[PDB]
Amino acid sequence: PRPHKKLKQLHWEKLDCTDNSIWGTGKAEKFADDLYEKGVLADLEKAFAAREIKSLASKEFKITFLSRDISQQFGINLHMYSSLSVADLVKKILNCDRDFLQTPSVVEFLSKSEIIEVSVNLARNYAPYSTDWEGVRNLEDAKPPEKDPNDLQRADQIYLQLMVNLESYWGSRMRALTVVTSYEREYNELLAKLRKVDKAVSALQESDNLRNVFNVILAVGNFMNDTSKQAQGFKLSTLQRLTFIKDTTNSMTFLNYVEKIVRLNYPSFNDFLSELEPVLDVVKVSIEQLVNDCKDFSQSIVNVERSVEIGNLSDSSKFHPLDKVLIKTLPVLPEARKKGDLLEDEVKLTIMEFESLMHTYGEDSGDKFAKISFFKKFADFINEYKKAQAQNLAAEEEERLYIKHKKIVE
Amino acid sequence: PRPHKKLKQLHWEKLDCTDNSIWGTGKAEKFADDLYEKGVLADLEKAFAAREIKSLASKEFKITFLSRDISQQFGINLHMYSSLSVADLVKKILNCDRDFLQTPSVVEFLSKSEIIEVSVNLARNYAPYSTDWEGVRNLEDAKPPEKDPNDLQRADQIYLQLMVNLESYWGSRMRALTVVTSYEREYNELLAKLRKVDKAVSALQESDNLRNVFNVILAVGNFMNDTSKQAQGFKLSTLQRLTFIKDTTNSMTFLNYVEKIVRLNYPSFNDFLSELEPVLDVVKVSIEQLVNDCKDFSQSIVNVERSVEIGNLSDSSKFHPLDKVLIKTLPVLPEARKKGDLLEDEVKLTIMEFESLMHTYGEDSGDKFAKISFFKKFADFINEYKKAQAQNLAAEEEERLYIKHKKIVE
Repeated sequence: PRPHKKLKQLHWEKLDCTDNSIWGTGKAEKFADDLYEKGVLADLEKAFAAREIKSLASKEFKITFLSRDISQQFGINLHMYSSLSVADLVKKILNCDRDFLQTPSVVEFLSKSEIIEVSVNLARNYAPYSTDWEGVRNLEDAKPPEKDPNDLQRADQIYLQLMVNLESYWGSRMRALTVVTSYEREYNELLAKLRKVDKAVSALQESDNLRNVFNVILAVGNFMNDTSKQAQGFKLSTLQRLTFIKDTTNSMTFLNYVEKIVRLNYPSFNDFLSELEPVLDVVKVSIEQLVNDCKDFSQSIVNVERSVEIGNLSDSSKFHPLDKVLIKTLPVLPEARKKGDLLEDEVKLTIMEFESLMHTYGEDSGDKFAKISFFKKFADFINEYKKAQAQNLAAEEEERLYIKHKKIVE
Repeated sequence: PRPHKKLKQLHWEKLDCTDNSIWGTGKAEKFADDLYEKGVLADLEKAFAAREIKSLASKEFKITFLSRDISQQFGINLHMYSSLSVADLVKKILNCDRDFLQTPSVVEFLSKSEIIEVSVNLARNYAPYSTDWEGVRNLEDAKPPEKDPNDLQRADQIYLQLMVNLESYWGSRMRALTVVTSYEREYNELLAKLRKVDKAVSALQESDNLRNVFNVILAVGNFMNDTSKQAQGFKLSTLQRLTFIKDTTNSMTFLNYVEKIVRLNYPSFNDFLSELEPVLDVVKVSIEQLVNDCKDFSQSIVNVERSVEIGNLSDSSKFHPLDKVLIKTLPVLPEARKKGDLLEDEVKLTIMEFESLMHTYGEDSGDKFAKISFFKKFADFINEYKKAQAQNLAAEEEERLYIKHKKIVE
């Protein structure tokens, strides 16, 4: 069954070929005809029909449906292109021009959720100005204007031409492009932020000075404890609590002693304060986070790949005739995935080392708590010492300028 | 080497028996003696010694080191026990008394991070009033008061007696207890919130009415489209866009037609609005979240188990003589893990069904986007109809009270 004249064409996404669904039955016909015979259908032959002449006649208006909020961001985030025309601008993006890709401010923007997310409402309004492109290989071929976007502001015109007509894959277009111009950095940033953990590990690992100080502390300890607490060693918890027991004058704490009881007798040890340098350089790094930042770095690539292979980028016809996303991603992905793995190891490696070091000091390793605070406990203690020592360097040159002065007076 | 008198005992966590660490060497001795011969050690024999008489003499003061903020929460969150004495209160918790466990307000509180987390500082201050318990089986045996907590406020006294002396395992004591009195609920809440997804699934699954309406829509569609868009079916995206094409009077949209073109000819279909009831009852449920809420429900148990087996609850001596955490958990855990699995399946099952239904309607299933919005798209459309129909029920009784009235006037 067919009408007789030009009717309003319906813009929809069909299932290319009848799949394993609710389709196939054929009731699509047992109905089509059934509605034509009963005439009802015929009604629709009317009530729905094409339009004609109306030309331009620049209303003198200009509209916008966007939050005044949004409308603002497009003029801001996209100012360096104020000089270009909407038409000549979408061209700048669709083609993925050098200056565009090298500008994060933009990519980040063209990708913000709140900018792509399109309300049922918002869509409805534009519909009359939209376009399909799905099944369109050239710009001159897409004819259906439906109305005219020039009757919209630069803002809306953009928003439409992009997050609207290409809603079919925008998010996923950008979600890739973001990576296509990033992994490199993301990698480096990540990797370096990773080197800085091994270093901090190595130090603790190979630096007997510390180990020594520890025994000295152990030694003293055993002594200072009654006939029973004959300890073979202590857990790290203890380092913080060395500044807990003060003398009798409440002037210097047990730690102060140690530091001196060390610099006075085996001053060859205090080289450790300069050896655990990195352990302080990276006590800031959330181990956990760093792990995940990577888990996600890799994951992020897996995704763009999937979308390229069987997702929203898997089908080319759907793209805007002038879109060049694939031609800018297909080549990169391997370079990326490559880094993806490279990094993946650096982790699984670094981590084990860390986990090992933990065991060495008796600290747990399966427990989350510990994993975080570990590095800290050392860094802390190191600062606890440093400070505690600068205090021992005063008392020396104090009962020095009083006993080198209680004599030149008697 | 040993001193000669009573020295200040050092509170530390030793490594029970020399392990695979930096301990064993024996330098703990090559130092101990070495410092005694050089006399230096001897010095420490002094500068550090016991105390004597000072008795009570209730200063008339009373101190607090806690943020005024914190101090507030203890009086609040713990008001129902205002009537009890600090001593008789810690007893109420350590023993895990019925009325205590059945009171979330409390458990939640005694477990807040910001309440357990103890600053280097905060610890130092209390140290003089603390206690060890590690290696203590009776309350009368723990003698070392070190000072006197009665010189502290109810607040601090609590905080000390608990998050302080039992810092060695508190968090992990509570982290369990929280579960010991929860999984039950957590389960039920979770499960029910899960039943509500299957129901919403089943409906979409077995309800031909919808399927029909869909074809009707397909039928009309094919017709309304030129000699080429011979579609076998459409993707869900389309449901929202049916309210996109309006007639010529811009009064009723393509959807309005459909609804009527349906209630007029096969009004046996509109039973679907009452059939996809649950699809609306649960369009609120974040599928993703719900999945994880469970992933975490199970995980939460794995944890308490680990901690019971080889963690901070693995060793009993470390607990306060009157603590009864294990005696209240060991028995429950299986009941829990049991639920853990039970639930675990309900999920892996429910999910597959959902994933299946998605495929049926041609919607993706690996993609995250879809998983979320799916249910919605249907629920939406259902509301799009409902509304759109109530509008068709006006135009009927409108061109009815005008043509049943344009006659009784001529």
